[PDB]
Amino acid sequence: SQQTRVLQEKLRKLKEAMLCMVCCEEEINSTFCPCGHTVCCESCAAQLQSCPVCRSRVEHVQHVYLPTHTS
Amino acid sequence: SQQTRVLQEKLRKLKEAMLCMVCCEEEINSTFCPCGHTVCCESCAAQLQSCPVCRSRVEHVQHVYLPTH
Ligand SMILES: [Zn+2]
Ligand SMILES: [Zn+2]
Ligand SMILES: [Zn+2]
Ligand SMILES: [Zn+2]
Repeated sequence: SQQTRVLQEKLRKLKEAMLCMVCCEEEINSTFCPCGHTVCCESCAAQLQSCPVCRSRVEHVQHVYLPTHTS
Repeated sequence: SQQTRVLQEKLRKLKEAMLCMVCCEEEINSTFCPCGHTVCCESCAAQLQSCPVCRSRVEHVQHVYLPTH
């Protein structure tokens, strides 16, 4: 039904919000510290000097284990 | 259809996986450091001296800003 299409779209959008903002291919699993923005996979987060969201200096990257992880 | 019920269940399970594993009421927004388990809201994470997943000592809690919030 049309209701099925609406639910498919909500699911797709939620799952797309879980992917890296830089490569769009791998799941987000890394946090820039101390700002806390958690928007990148480990590879893309590794060479950034400043946060791509708020421009704060990245002192270090903290790996995150999220219950939503499926890759 | 039956597919509408199947999609409703998938959406419910994904939304539940984004909720605090302790209180089941608020969104996950906190990481236990240094282990990295990110399974609690800020109120439950403030009250735990040990990680509820791996039992490692919590040295500090890091707030996380997730695009899904
Ligand atoms: Zn990436
Ligand atoms: Zn930031
Ligand atoms: Zn909680
Ligand atoms: Zn842990």
